[PDB]
Amino acid sequence: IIGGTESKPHSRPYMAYLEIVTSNGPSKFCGGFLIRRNFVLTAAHCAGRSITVTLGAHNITEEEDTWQKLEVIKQFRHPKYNTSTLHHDIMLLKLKEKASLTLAVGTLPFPSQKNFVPPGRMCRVAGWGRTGVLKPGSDTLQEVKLRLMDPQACSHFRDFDHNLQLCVGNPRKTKSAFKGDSGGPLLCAGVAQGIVSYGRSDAKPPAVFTRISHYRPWINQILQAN
Ligand SMILES: CC(C)c1c([C@@H](C2=C(O)[C@@H](C(C)C)NC2=O)c2ccccc2)[nH]c2ccc(F)cc12
Ligand SMILES: [Zn+2]
Repeated sequence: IIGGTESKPHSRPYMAYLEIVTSNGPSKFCGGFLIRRNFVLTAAHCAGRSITVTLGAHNITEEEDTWQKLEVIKQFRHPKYNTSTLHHDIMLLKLKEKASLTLAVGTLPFPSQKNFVPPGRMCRVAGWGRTGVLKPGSDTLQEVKLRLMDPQACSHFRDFDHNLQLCVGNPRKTKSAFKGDSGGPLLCAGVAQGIVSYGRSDAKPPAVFTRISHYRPWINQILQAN
């Protein structure tokens, strides 16, 4: 998160910190959010050979009783995810066991309605990602308020599409999500409407988020079958 504030500790109890293992490199990191006691939603590009989820964290360098380090048994990447266009950048992780409900750990379930969210309003995103182009990931959970933009604002991303994705962040400000924040939720009036996907390498906003409403049928299909 660039240009944000430190979250009040444990104030976003659905937030998940992902450590991703691959065969031929060191650990990589993403965000995510708990939508059922045994399911975390995140980005498809955060997939790997294996993943560990930490719930209940604020400062990710300091072990505490709120932590739950949970095993992932299976990864469900969207079947149409495309590594060139980055369309359909969404994935569900099934946990080996159901998480414990505490003050610091709880689900963010979707409401019944899945209305298409138009441009104009302010939304909030949180993560442990880089705080600048040349700065490491944050030790503490950070968050920032961003403007939902008209789709033409993201035209320079040649594979952006308005039906699939949200365009997020006023170009006149530095405020943005960045590397390490991918997979985290964008909340508009307390309701998850987007998932951090990608942006420019120089972190100039706006950035591109997966539009959750488009994928509600697919999410439901996976949850009901597993
Ligand atoms: C384009 C790039 C600057 C970028 C990324 C990267 C990236 C991650 O997400 C992590 C992952 C693989 C552990 N390491 C990376 O290099 C990316 C995105 C999509 C596909 C592959 C890689 N994420 C962003 C999030 C917000 C943003 F504004 C920009 C970016
Ligand atoms: Zn604590």
